Amino acid sequence: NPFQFYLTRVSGVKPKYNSGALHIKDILSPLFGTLVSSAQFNYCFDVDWLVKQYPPEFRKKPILLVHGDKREAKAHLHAQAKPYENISLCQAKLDIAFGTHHTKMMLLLYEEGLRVVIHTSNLIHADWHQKTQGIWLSPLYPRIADGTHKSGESPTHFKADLISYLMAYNAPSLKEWIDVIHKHDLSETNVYLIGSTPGRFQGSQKDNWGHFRLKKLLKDHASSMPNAESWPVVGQFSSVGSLGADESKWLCSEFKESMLTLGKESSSVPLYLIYPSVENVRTSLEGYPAGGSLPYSIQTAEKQNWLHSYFHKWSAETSGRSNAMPHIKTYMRPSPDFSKIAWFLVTSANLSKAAWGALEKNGTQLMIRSYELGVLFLPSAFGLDSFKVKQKFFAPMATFPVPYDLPPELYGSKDRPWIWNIPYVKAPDTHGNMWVP
Ligand SMILES: O=C(O)c1ccc(C(=O)O)c(C(=O)O)c1
Repeated sequence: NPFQFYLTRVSGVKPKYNSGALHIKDILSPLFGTLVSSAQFNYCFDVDWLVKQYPPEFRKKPILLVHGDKREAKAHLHAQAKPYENISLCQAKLDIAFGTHHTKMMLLLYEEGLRVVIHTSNLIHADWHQKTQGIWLSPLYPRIADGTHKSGESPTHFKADLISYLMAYNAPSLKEWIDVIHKHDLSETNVYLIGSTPGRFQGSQKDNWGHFRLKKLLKDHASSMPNAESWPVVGQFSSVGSLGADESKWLCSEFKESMLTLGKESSSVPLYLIYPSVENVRTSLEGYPAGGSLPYSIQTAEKQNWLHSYFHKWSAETSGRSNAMPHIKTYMRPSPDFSKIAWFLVTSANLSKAAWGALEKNGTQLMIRSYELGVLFLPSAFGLDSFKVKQKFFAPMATFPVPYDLPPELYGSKDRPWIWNIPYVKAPDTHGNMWVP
């Protein structure tokens, strides 16, 4: 696994499909480092559960929970953490309406160094039980000797970019973690950071975040190939926001335009969107309750039925996870026969303007509502022109482990996208139940 891209363990699949997977207890194990302190960035927390995932000998080390909760939600989280004297909270500012703190990241400070984990799972039991989730594990970063002056920077600029992401919170508890990062050597990092932070960005700052950040990296660090117009774009997500009355409002005009960038010079590129059908959810390991974590509302969906003609079923025989509903989000650029990919992104970002940004003020300002974070795998960062797609996820080794099946399979005429707040009472799920919200 030279890309250090992992799936979470899934209860109920055969051992061959969990052999190279990671549970949260594995990540926090003493085998990964001797914990001194940690920060848990996330959206939803079960604090009693979370502390039990740390090894007993590490359960009293300081923990910082970075969240976006307000009002009664914030009070509930404080009450959850109150019994644990070692747990501090950091409330991420959300000064733009309808924004969220979605970023999922662990900062793990050890006696031996520092590790960064960027992943897709909430800190609750159900997100690690029977879902398809993604994890990127950084190398163990050694500390820079006191008195030594070196950058500790990687060719992908990951150290400066992670510090920049953290500086946008303007938070004292995160300045402490910025100072920790400054003291470590991150030069071995071979991924690019793609973050979103709330704000309105113009000028140079426009390229710092969201889909303009992706565009800039693809312009600077990928190459266009002949017949590039035939290389599809694939997006794969667990929720969809309001994208507008037709595809030209945002999806195909600025989102797809950023995703199809390759190289510096200057559309019929196919766009495949992967999102679970009702049948995918009904026959899943969890049954209909998996749809609680696929929060596409009827109010949103009924305004954009044009979108569903882009939708393809969830299928993941390659990793034994066709019945483990996706909470991972991924985006990638495969070749016309899906045998190679020009790049791969794993991220918290769903298919929404809130997460990726939407242009404002006559195309001069990028407005983002939410916090998001992911990592981009580019062939150039590995001395390659493209990645070969791995045929079996858990089976050279410059081959990238794409976790679901290619080519994606279009919905059938009877399929419908999972919509969480309407009832399904025609056919029961794998546990014998209907869905009545
Ligand atoms: O659309 C929503 O309301 C929503 C809220 C929270 C999350 C999350 O897990 O952090 C997600 C998701 O990632 O699917 C979606």
